[PDB]
Amino acid sequence: QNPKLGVSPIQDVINAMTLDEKIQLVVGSSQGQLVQGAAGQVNGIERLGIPATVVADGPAGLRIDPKRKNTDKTFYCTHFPVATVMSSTWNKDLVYSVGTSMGDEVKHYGVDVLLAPATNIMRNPLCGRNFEYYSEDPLLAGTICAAMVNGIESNDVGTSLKHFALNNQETNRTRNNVIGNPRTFREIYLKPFEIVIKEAQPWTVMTSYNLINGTMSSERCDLITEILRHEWGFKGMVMTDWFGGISAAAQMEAGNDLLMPGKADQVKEIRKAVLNGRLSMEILDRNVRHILEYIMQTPRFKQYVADNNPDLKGHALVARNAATEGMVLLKNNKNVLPLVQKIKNIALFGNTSYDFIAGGTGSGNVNHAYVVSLLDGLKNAGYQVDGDIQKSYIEYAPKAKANLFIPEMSLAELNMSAAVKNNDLAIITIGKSSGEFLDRKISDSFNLTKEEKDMISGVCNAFHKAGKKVVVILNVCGVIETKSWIGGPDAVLLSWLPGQEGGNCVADILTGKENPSGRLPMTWPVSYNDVPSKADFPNPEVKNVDYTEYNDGVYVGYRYYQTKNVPVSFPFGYGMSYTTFKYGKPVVTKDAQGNIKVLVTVKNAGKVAGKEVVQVYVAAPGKDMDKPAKELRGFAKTKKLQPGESETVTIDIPYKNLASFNEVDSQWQVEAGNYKVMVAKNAADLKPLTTVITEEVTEKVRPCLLKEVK
Repeated sequence: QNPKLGVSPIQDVINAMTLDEKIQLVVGSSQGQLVQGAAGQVNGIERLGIPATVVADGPAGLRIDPKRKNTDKTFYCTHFPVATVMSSTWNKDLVYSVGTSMGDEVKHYGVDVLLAPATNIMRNPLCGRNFEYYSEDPLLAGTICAAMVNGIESNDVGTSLKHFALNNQETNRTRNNVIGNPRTFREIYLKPFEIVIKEAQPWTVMTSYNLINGTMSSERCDLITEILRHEWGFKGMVMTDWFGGISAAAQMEAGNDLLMPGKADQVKEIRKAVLNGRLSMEILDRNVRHILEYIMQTPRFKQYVADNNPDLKGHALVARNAATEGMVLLKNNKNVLPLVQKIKNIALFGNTSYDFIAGGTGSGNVNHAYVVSLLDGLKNAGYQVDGDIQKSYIEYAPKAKANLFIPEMSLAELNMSAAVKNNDLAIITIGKSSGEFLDRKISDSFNLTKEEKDMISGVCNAFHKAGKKVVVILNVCGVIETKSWIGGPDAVLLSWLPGQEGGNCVADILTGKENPSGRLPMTWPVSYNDVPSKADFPNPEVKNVDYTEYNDGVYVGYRYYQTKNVPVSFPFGYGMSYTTFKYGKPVVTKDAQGNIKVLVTVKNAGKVAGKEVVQVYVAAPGKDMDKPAKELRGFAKTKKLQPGESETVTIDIPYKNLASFNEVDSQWQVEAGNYKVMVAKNAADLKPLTTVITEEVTEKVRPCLLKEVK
């Protein structure tokens, strides 16, 4: 009898394979697939009861092919917001519930493992994939991402952080080299993955393209084997990004199991490797076994075959709440928001107010049916959109598309007098969207073009000379230049990329039914010259392309800003709500073991209801080593507190989370001396509620991630 998976001893199953069958497994494949589209697939050796599993593209939604031929019903996918909206809530329970509705699509439509979600650190705001990365803080990113995996892996469908390490730049990423000392990698760029591995236990882990100090990330042992499998306790499968990696031999020996998607040349190098006698069978057998442990739990092996009954109607409701709570109000002046009931005619400005953005382009882009543009979001909330300005913007785009991403429609064609003749208030929509492959340009992606500035001030002064107010809707995919033009507009809402349910979420924020309780996952600087990692990042308008150095140490997006008090447009975690909250006493019981457990009760006295993102920042003197000013060591988003309401919330900080890695001893450490704790609104708070503590083997590791030496 042929031994098969789930019955014969696992060891006896690998025996029955030959070198032909083994290499077929570790190198997957790709009209021609079981599910239409949806990116890669994994091979199956059928005689041993092994199916051919499927993997698709997220992370902003399951990506499958629309209806084509020989099918009865079209198949589409709910366009959820981007991973920055998820991070902008700070509500891991909320993100849990989205991965629930996200994973339901993954299972019902015939997928086994979705490529979700990348949780790399936001290092420089000029990165193309900043929308699919979560935050600049590892603790916020690593924790929110862990709950995202949980919601998708409670449906029994796999999850892969889309890029394992050091994919913070998108210039020559195929041959880019990151160079930095061990502590910079472990505390910062390895931390968000450390959390998700320990708790979420995702099935697969996708390695990145670039190198580390000289050796490829997908072909590095200490990274994939010592740090991943042996320190964090990873049990699943390690794959590569498609067509990623040089030597197929080093990938296998580094502990990288599966090669994706699969080419003819890979097999030939792996075929020659074992026959000549370089790649050992134990190495190949180790990689195959991780794939066997991987396939066992997939519903393809249990044969819950695709029924294609998603119920897309019910899942869409969840996204509207995730985007709404994930929207952050950047400035409210004279309490102009929420819009009062008197506003009924509204003038709509911005090309992207009618071609409204939902999510980033390229691989993250998903198949949606309808896009709730802003033009329609104000039509479900009852408001009347201006007939003339809607006529000017709808008809302008064809001419501009005809001749040589799109320059803003100038105010010359639009009737400036008619805007104050019928409409009560005006809205602006600044639309930016950077693709994954091409990095952000200074001219338009960060700074605003002059086609935007002359619409900002031109609309502002003309309306402010009518007593009226103007609100800017930042439909952007990341940080932009703000300080120059921010003063004019009275209200500025930051919608990020709200997915398909776009205008409805902006409508609820404007009408006042919902309360934007979103906080910033990143720090917006004044201008681009404030960024410390700017010196260590290329200019998309040879260093920082072929090789890259990390001289900023532990301090990244906001750690540098706090220790050195750099001016910034909006600090980390800054956010506003219509009601104003008040805090409870800062008293934390000191655990007998040594860890820290903080309690607090927020007090709300506001007309409308809202939610409070309690944030705990802990400081460090740094007598042993240079230390960041204040690193978040816990957070808490409360319930929907009513007028005159108050609920206690819990925030715990383990003693391990009060540790920091040391280069010399190749180990983590907690520095002794007088230490400081805080509970604040935003990261850059002058006056937070402090409770001082006296901090007295946390983790001993081998010297991984060093710098090469001849």
